[PDB]
This record gives sequence, structure tokens and C-alpha cells, in this order.
Amino acid sequence: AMATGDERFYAEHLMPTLQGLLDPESAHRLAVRFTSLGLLPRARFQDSDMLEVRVLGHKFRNPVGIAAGFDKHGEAVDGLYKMGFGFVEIGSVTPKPQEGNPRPRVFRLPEDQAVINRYGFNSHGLSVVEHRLRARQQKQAKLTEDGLPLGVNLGKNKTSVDAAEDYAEGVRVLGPLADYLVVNVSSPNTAGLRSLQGKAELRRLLTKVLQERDGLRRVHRPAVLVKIAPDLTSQDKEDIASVVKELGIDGLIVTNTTVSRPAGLQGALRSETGGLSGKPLRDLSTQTIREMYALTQGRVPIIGVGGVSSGQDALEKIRAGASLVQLYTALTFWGPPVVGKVKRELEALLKEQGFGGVTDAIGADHRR
Ligand SMILES: CCn1c(CO)nn(-c2cc3c(cc2F)C(=O)[C@@H](c2ccccc2C)CN3C(C)C)c1=O
Ligand SMILES: Cc1cc2nc3c(=O)[nH]c(=O)nc-3n(C[C@H](O)[C@H](O)[C@H](O)COP(=O)(O)O)c2cc1C
Ligand SMILES: CCCCCCCCCCCC[N+](C)(C)[O-]
Ligand SMILES: O=C(O)c1cc(=O)[nH]c(=O)[nH]1
Ligand SMILES: [Cl-]
Ligand SMILES: [Cl-]
Repeated sequence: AMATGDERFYAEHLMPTLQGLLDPESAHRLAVRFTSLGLLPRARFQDSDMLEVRVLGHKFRNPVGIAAGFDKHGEAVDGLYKMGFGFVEIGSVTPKPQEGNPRPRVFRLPEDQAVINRYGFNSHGLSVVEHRLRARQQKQAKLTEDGLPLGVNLGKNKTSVDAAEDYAEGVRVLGPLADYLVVNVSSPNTAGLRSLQGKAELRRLLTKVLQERDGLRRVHRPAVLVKIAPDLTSQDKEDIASVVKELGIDGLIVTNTTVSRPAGLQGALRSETGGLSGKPLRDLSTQTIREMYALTQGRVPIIGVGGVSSGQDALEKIRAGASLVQLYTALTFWGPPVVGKVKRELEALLKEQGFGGVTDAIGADHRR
């Protein structure tokens, strides 16, 4: 097809050539700019009814989203929908602006189809992002009604003395502009942050977040999800599941990047500090989805993320318990045509495996 034409040219020629000329962070910035301007190949893929999912109080035209980190500051939302994503997540956004870690802080591992990053929550801050989303608020209301929801991922400032207050501020400022919020407690690149996944600290934090969310007017009241690491102990996972059910958290995003370094990585930069993403994370993420689905009795929507680059990858996460999936790292290797690729392959596999649509496949492995 013309679809598989672009896919091949991008993956085999354009992307490796451009990536060889650019610093990884320059590549990131350039990608956000081009996306923001809508300077994109044609997304010829027409979303099928088979791909629609109803979860988190919304219709999703397709189950493939852009993960947090690509558009940290909400600059490229419309362009990301033009790429064919069924939903967009922006952030992480911190309350105050902050620079993040010194450069270089992003590393390519092409032999592993992986990235390592240590951005450290570089953010324009809540006020900037609020004004950016306000400028297109009604455009987004129509997008959401048309099955293209918006998520906002909230972080905390490096120097904050009260983490829960940083998240509360995010709920109050960006909650009214979001379909869902994410309490990101799983960056590997902010000191002490992942300790907020622990039981006592998590219950107190999430209680505060949910109280702030519940105080928003109805049409401005988002779902609240918790994004977790792939590096949790069994105890940590059980505790999260317990808290989520007790408080009525609306969903989970599973997973962030890993601080592990799986045996077999080949890239020269494998021992850089930071979170590892892409292919080496894939199965660690899938198995975290599987465990969290079981621990929550299939009653808590999961957005599955980590190492998705194909329809098989997406379907493995769906069958393990994800209602929706995200990707980021694949885009850095394949470019924009990867979105249509994943969707096309996923549709084909659903038909081959006897599923009437995505919904029927959610958690299917648990019923074998
Ligand atoms: C992890 C940081 N990081 C890295 C380095 O690790 N790369 N990277 C991306 C670069 C990208 C893209 C997507 C990316 F995620 C595109 O989709 C590319 C693109 C092609 C044609 C038209 C329109 C677009 C937007 C352009 N490129 C580069 C060649 C500039 C990115 O965020
Ligand atoms: C450069 C980079 C920056 C990221 N920044 C964030 C972030 O600000 N917030 C967050 O929740 N996740 C962040 N992530 C994690 C992704 O959202 C995702 O959970 C992870 O990369 C696994 O998906 P992937 O293998 O498809 O990239 C970032 C990932 C990368 C590669
Ligand atoms: C930073 C990426 C550089 C490559 C950009 C490729 C943009 C191609 C999309 C332009 C729109 C398509 N058109 C009308 C020319 O066929
Ligand atoms: O800003 C970052 O360093 C970052 C945040 C996050 O949640 N995950 C990640 O891999 N990087
Ligand atoms: Cl508002
Ligand atoms: Cl590390």
C-alpha cells in the first residue's frame, strides 16, 4: 500500500538518516515543532468501529495514544491527533517552571530499539500550560465529544517541600481542562518521587488529590489515574492495588520507564543514568499490567505502555488487561507512520483471534 510505502521509507531511510544528523534532544524539539505545525505524512488509516473503546467516562475512537514525555508542555496536541492517535497525554507538568537536568539528558540505544532519558521534569509550569490549553479549550471539547480525549500528567517540582500540595495545585489548575489526570509517582529522575508509591504516603496523597478533583464543577471534573513504575516489588504492587480500590481511583497507567538494565542491552550508552524505554521494557511492562489487572479483579481500567511498536505488542497488553495503550519510543525510530501501522496490525489480529473488537480482548488472557 501507500501506507506500507511511507512506513518503509520512514523506518528504513528517513528516520535513521535524520536521527544520525541530530542530537537526541534537538530531534525531540524538532519533532514537537513539526508536529505542532501539522507537517506530517498522510495518516491514511480510517479508524474502524472495531477499535472504539468506552472507558474512563469517554469514547476513544482508537486505543492507541501518545504517552507522556513527548509533548511535556501541551504544544503539539492537535498535531498528535492528526498523526492518528486516539488520545493524547501531555506532561508531566510541574507547578512552577523548572529547567530539569543538565544536557545531555537523552540517549539513543538504536541496537536495542531503546532510549534512556533523565530529563528531570523540564516543564514550562502549570500557568503556561493552562493558558495554552485554554486557547483551544472548546476545540478540545469537540474533539473529546468526537472520541479524541485529552489526558494531563502532573508532576512535582524538584525543590517542593510538600509533594501532595504540588499534585493538588495541578488538579486545581489543569483538572478543568483535562479528560483525565495522571498522578505521576513513577519518574525515575526526581529524588524521592517513587517513594510516593508506598502504601501510607500513597493513601494520604491520593485522598488529597481526589478531594481536590471532587471539588471541581461537573463538566470540569476529570478521571484520576496513577502511573506506576515497572520496578515495584510484589509488596508495592499489592499495596497500590489495595489503595486504588479503597479510594476508588479511576485507573492505572502501567508503566513508566525502568531503572533496571536488562541483561543483553548492546548500546554503548546502556550504563547512562535514567529511565529505559522501548523494546527492552516491553515484556516487563506487559507483565506489570497482567499483575495489576489480577490484583484489581479486572475492575480498574489500565492504560498499558512500554515498548509498543506493533499490533502484536498492543494486543499482548490488551489481552493482559489494558483497555488502552500508549507509545512513545517507537515513534523515535519509525516516525509518524508507526501509528497507522500499529492500528492496522491490531485490527487484523483482533479479526484473526476471533474478537469482535478491542473491548472483547481486554483481559482475555485471564479467562484462558
Ligand atoms: C526521546 C527523544 N526523541 C528522539 C531521540 O531519542 N527522537 N524523537 C522523535 C524525533 C522525531 C519524531 C518523533 C520523535 F519522537 C518524528 O515523528 C519525526 C517526524 C518525521 C516526519 C514528519 C514529522 C515528524 C514529527 C521527526 N523526528 C526526528 C527525526 C526529528 C524524540 O522525541
Ligand atoms: C524522553 C522521555 C520522556 C518522558 N517523560 C515522561 C513524563 O514527563 N511523564 C511520564 O509520566 N512519563 C514520561 N515518560 C515515560 C513514557 O510516558 C512511557 O511511560 C515510557 O517511555 C514507556 O513507553 P515507550 O516504551 O513506548 O516509550 C518519558 C519517556 C521518554 C522516552
Ligand atoms: C523533522 C522531520 C523532517 C521531515 C518532514 C516531512 C514532512 C512531510 C509532510 C508534508 C505534508 C505532505 N505533502 C503535502 C507534502 O504531501
Ligand atoms: O522528566 C523525566 O525525566 C521523566 C519523567 C518520567 O515520568 N519518566 C521518564 O522516563 N522521564
Ligand atoms: Cl475552566
Ligand atoms: Cl539509573
